[PDB]
Amino acid sequence: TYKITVRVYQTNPDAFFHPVEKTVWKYANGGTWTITDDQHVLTMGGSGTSGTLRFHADNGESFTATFGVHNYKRWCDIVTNLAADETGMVINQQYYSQKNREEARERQLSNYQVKNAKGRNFQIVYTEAEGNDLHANLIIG
Amino acid sequence: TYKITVRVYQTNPDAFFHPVEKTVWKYANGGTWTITDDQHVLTMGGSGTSGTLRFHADNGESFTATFGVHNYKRWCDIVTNLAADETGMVINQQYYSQKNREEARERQLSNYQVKNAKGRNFQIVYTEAEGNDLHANLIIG
Ligand SMILES: CC(=O)N[C@@H]1[C@@H](O)[C@H](O)[C@@H](CO)O[C@@H]1O
Ligand SMILES: CC(=O)N[C@@H]1[C@@H](O)[C@H](O)[C@@H](CO)O[C@@H]1O
Repeated sequence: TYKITVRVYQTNPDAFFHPVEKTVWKYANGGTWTITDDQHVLTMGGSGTSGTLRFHADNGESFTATFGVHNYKRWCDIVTNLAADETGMVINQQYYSQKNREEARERQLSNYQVKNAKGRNFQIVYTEAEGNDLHANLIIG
Repeated sequence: TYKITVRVYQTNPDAFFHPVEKTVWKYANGGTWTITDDQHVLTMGGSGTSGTLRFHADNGESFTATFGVHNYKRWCDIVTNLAADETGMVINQQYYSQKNREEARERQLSNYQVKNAKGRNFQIVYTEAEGNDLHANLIIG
């Protein structure tokens, strides 16, 4: 089993994001998104799968944060500027079919940040980046 | 916009189900799964999409409950006895690719029930079953 426990930090009162979708990819016997003490917990059956959280703000901004384990190490990626047909389940699957997404996954990043077209920054940092009980902060700018 | 507000009723203390995944299909400008007063709310950009909730009990049982709108009329379906590679996002997409699932959607049911292999009943009943503001009970036996 691998577990990724995500704490969401919102740093910027000019918006408020909330989770609108939580998906689990089918490899490695799948897994679950649960909630413990306000943290999003992705539990997976082994290495090689992942799960996507999609967040939406009132003003129409949105992003996906995806977390998983590739070759026994954590990975993460953020996709923003989402098209109206890019739901979380679309994004999640693309990590196993679309080359640019596959490559992002295979980099096994413990830390990644990117901005949307409005200039808002989004960041994932694993504070526990080793072993089977992984912990990450999702930091919204 | 179409909205489907879902109330979950668990009636049998021999199990406890909890939501482990919530997906939104890409058609009709997608949508969101939000929470209001312990109710799961699927808000969709128009007719022709859906979203899936997957529930797991710690005794191993699981199922998906899918809710959507097809040619302006609500639909629903439940899939039980899930394989370990049948996550909610796999199931949700099957309503637009796998014949038996497409047919279930096309039925435009205001209510649907099915039992799993252990004999547990699962039912969806739309108590507000017309118009753009739809309300459904998900009743676990
Ligand atoms: C602005 C934006 O969302 N860029 C994303 C990038 O962060 C991500 O690594 C990628 C591959 O999945 O596709 C996009 O380039
Ligand atoms: C036991 C069980 O899950 N049966 C289902 C049924 O509920 C359903 O509507 C369908 C089409 O999606 O697939 C399966 O036949």
